[PDB]
Amino acid sequence: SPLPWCPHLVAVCPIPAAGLDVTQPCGDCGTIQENWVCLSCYQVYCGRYINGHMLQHHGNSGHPLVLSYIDLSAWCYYCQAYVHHQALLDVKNIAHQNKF
Ligand SMILES: Cn1c(=O)c(CCC(=O)O)nc2ccccc21
Ligand SMILES: [Zn+2]
Ligand SMILES: [Zn+2]
Ligand SMILES: [Zn+2]
Repeated sequence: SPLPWCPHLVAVCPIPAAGLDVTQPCGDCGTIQENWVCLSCYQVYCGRYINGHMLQHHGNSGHPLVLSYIDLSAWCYYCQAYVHHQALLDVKNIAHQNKF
């Protein structure tokens, strides 16, 4: 199971009214693969197995929690774990509707 809570959920920000585009490419390298969206600032960057731009974004912003456009899991870089909570249901659901 993911963690049912983490102390960084307070940094999850409201979903843009434009919604989410789960096919949006990495904002740095343009890859279509393994992208995540930041749940603070809603920038999209690639995963560790591509070019690691979301990890870079975490390092230079401190933003904690990111949502996968592959499986709609949410990862906290500080807690080094997946997290699921009601504060994440709306954003997951918007991504699920856009994806599927
Ligand atoms: C298991 N795991 C993850 O799922 C993620 C997702 C986010 C990313 O790819 O940037 N990052 C990790 C970063 C270090 C260690 C483990 C990690
Ligand atoms: Zn990238
Ligand atoms: Zn961010
Ligand atoms: Zn956390």
